Amino acid sequence: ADLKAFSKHIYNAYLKNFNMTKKKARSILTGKASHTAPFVIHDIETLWQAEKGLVWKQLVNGLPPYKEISVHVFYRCQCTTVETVRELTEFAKSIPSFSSLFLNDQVTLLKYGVHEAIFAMLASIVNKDGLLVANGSGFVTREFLRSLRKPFSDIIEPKFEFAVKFNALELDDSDLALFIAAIILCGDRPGLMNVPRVEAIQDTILRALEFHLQANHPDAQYLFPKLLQKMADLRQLVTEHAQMMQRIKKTETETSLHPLLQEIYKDMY
Ligand SMILES: CC#CC[C@@H](C)[C@H](O)/C=C/[C@@H]1[C@H]2C/C(=C/CCCC(=O)O)C[C@H]2C[C@H]1O
Repeated sequence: ADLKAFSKHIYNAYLKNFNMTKKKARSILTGKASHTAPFVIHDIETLWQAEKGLVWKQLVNGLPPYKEISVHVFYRCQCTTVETVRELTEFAKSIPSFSSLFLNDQVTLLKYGVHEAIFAMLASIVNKDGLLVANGSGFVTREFLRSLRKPFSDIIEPKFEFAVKFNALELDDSDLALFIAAIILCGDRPGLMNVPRVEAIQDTILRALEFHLQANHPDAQYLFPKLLQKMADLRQLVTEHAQMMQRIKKTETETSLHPLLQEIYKDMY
């Protein structure tokens, strides 16, 4: 009922939009669902294998042209992000009263929120040693990712470090549903036209989040305040990311940038 039912509705919408969940992820990582472990991408050879059947099963990968391993992997990174971006924008449709905002504000919230939510959800498919890809059929090593040349390794690490530490909060999927909603309904995004409307919606989300957290984690006293502090850390993450992506565009001109991502980075901060 009410906050309880609100929390549940957002959760259901989450389940409907993201097919890889933390639950699934952990089930694979610990070896529970598995029998056969994920194929591991940890170098150039294995990355090649993974794309020809074991992880990605397409004859022609559909990626832009690349002349080196670092750029190739970065194209994979962009593909994942775009995937999650699409799911986020569809998930936002189930956020009560979101779709009724000015179109320009819907755009603004998502332009400035998807990366924060993606970075929060990243912890879900991560451990300290690497991360799941392609609905858990693949597993890419942290090590492999750190071996890419700058600026590509540099762009990846901070997110990796935030993801691993974020896991210390022990959130589950029904917690994450509300958290990502609260992320998207942020009132301080540059260029919002009707801040009070956006903030009233976020308020309803924040109320249910505090509600759900205490219901779902009775023993974790300061979970709510801790989660809210993560919002600031996510902001700093994306703020740095925008500078990194601007530098990619200026000093890695041979690196193709997905047009949806370009649209996001455009005039971003
Ligand atoms: C091979 C391989 C691999 C591992 C990846 C495919 C893994 O599947 C991707 C994980 C990426 C991380 C690395 C990032 C790079 C930023 C560039 C794009 C953006 O603007 O997001 C951002 C993180 C978000 C997540 O989608």
